[PDB]
Amino acid sequence: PAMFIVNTNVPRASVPDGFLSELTQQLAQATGKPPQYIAVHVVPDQLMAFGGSSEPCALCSLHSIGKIGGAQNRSYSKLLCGLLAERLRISPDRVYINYYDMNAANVGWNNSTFA
Amino acid sequence: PAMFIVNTNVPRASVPDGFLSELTQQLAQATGKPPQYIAVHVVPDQLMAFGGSSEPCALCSLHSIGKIGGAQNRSYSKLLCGLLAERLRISPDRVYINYYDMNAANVGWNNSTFA
Amino acid sequence: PAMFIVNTNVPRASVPDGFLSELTQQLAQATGKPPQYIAVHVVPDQLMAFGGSSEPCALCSLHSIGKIGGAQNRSYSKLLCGLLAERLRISPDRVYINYYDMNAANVGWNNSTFA
Repeated sequence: PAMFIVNTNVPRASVPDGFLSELTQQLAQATGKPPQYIAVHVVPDQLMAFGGSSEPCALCSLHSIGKIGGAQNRSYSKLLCGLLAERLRISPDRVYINYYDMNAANVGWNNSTFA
Repeated sequence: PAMFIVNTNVPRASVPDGFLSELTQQLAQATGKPPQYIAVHVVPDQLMAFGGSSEPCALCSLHSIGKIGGAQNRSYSKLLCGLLAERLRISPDRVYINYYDMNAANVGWNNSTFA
Repeated sequence: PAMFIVNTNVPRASVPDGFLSELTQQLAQATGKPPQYIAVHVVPDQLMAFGGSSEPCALCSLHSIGKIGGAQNRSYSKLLCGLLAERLRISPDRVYINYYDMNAANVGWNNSTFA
């Protein structure tokens, strides 16, 4: 299981059709998890500043049970920044992505947890 | 102290009156913390996908100073999924809840922290 | 690098001009990090309750690579609560701020991570 959130000041109208599906597919592929387990959340029109500037930016999070590590996080960032640059026109240097390796016992789903 | 956030694609109009109060009471009861210390945040109308589908779903978080564990998280999930299913018509298998056991020194409140 | 989020039920119109810039500067100063590395996100008009009440409140997070600790978090809360009280008219005792000391390998930026 893995969840990805994108918080951005880019307007809703600038989020292309298929964006959530593309994120789901690329992340399923990158983490090696079936897409059924990937959840995505996009939050446009946000009041944000990066480095004191209000030009396009994004603050993201990827919580995943496993598949988190030095090298994996580097490829995730390359993939994720490429997508935000191409799709939302956000410069890679105006993006932060926080990675969290979740313990299965700390992720609830379907009336229980993954423990 | 504990805080609970629900991010959902369910429309605002579908959130019943008293929903936040019910969450506050059930969580105070479940964690065994006075309700004065429970904070709740509900965020409807979100652009989300779960397993690649945009049917009703929810991504939630419960940050709590203590009261986090294998068995406790399982009961929290049963309680929380039951509420989302009954109140927001969200299927329990389309819900993720991330649990965080916060250190008191890492939770600020009233100009200081709980350390 | 550090990121700060404020989630509040205070209306958008009550957020003064320059609020995001002030937060950026105060946080750069407080953490001793150049402002270029500080990201800020303010989310008004939220459906929230604190202690069961819907009076003005805020649930915040400060994720920082380092500069997180018992004493530092205490000054951060004093600074942050002072700002929310003065700027948004939020009582310090109706504010929670969760502090996260992020590992550099778990923060992506500009196609890679800070590792």
